[PDB]
Amino acid sequence: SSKIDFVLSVAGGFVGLGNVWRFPYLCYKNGGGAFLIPYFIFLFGSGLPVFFLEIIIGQYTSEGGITCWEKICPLFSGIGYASVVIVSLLNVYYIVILAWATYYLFQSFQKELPWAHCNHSWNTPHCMEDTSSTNFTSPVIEFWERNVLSLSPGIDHPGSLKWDLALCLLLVWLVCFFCIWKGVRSTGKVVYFTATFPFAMLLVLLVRGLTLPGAGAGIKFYLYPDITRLEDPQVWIDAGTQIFFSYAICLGAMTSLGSYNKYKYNSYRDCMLLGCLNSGTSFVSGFAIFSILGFMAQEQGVDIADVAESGPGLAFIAYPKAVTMMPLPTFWSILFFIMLLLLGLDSQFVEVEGQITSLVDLYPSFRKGYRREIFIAFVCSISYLLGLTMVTEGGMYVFQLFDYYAASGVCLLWVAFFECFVIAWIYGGDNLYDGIEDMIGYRPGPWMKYSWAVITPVLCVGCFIFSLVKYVPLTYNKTYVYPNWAIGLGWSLALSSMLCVPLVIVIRLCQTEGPFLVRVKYLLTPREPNRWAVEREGATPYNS
Ligand SMILES: [Cl-]
Repeated sequence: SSKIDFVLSVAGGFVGLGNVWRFPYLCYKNGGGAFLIPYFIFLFGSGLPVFFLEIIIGQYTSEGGITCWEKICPLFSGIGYASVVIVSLLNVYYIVILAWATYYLFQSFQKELPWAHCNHSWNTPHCMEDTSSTNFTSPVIEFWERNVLSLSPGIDHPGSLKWDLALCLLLVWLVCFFCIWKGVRSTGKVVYFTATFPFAMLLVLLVRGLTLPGAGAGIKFYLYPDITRLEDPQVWIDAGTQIFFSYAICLGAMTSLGSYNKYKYNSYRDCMLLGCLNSGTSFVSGFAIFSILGFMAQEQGVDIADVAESGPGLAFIAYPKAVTMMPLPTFWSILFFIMLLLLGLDSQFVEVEGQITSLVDLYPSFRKGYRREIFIAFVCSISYLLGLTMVTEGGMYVFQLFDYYAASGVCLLWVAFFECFVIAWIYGGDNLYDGIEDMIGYRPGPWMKYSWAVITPVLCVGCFIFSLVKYVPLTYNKTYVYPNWAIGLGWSLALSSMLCVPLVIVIRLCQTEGPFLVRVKYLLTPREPNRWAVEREGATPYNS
């Protein structure tokens, strides 16, 4: 009950599901240390500024993800809607990951781990024990492929959903619905098991990562950046996506959190601490993952680049292999699975609660008694239906598609650039300065102004231009080539969320009555000073 423990408990859970799952696979795909530089560049130039901006928006507007924009600038309020849609797409695969962990939980209660040996039913005759095996013939990899997912030849015929994954996803969705319906009262102490538990586990891995034989090669590879991959543009796209995924920005959840936060909240310290802790956690996770990969390369003899899958699910391949080497593998495996499940459940709770809060703030009584609860189910079950498409036999391809196009890609970058352009240019930097000064009692420095006005919008524009101009066909584990129609489907899924901005703009422009300048300025000016509209904003707000 000390001051330090209190100020630590005040700060929410810095650990995230993307830090333990998405960041390792992204770092392994991007080459290791070559990915660290763009990640740090985006965290310093764009991550923390956008995080602070969204926290300030939430704390000042005291509204959801959409109503805040209506209060700030109705013309671009459609942006908020798009964000909500993205959230849904996120869940479409996010909760699915939890089901996987759930299955591993039921596999963690045996004396002998299933991924330890090859002498099993689901393992193919090509399975070779570590005591060598190829990328697709390792015991843990064979287990993860042909016992949890049960991959298909391709996305042309996904087949029927697996009953095990279906039951796991159903149970997890029931837990998620009951946590909101009955309510969770153990939050005040849940940090004691959600905040301290992951980091310590990483320590148990880190001390083990340096202890694993043959891990020096993976560590030396991780500490060697490659300039040829830096010249390539996909690393920058992956870094910009991972920054937004880790900081949870561009999803409107941080806006709802700031709205729920008190008015006299010093957001600068929170933003700085969260950024530093996320950077440190990502560095430690990458170090441990590459140590594990070096150990696996030494044990199997294959090249470090060809050790495991260069795609989603790298955690379920890397962590059990390291736990098997640890003494008493059952205990550490159960601890890691419980920690991962709790982190993912907390992230899903936050995202779903933010989305429901935004949709209930936009449409009234769509939050009156039972009306607030039933709608929740109307979301969850529907998502569960989409979750079915991900729990199919060849559902990993649809999972990769939704991860690359639906909830990531050009969509998040476009939405973030538009938010920054509306706040800095349309709304005004001086207005935001005065708002922050009235809120927290201090005026931010010129660095935040230059980042919100020039650095972040131009950086996002360049990133999205590099993404659109130079595009590579999506592949799965560098072995399966997605069909031509799959690329079009992914682009259509991305454009469905991207086009939400101009459509609402045109709708509001046609909705407002009056001259053209009046029609535009009634949507540009906030709803609060809606007495008479200055048809031409002077050069003073724009240049300054
Ligand atoms: Cl990250």
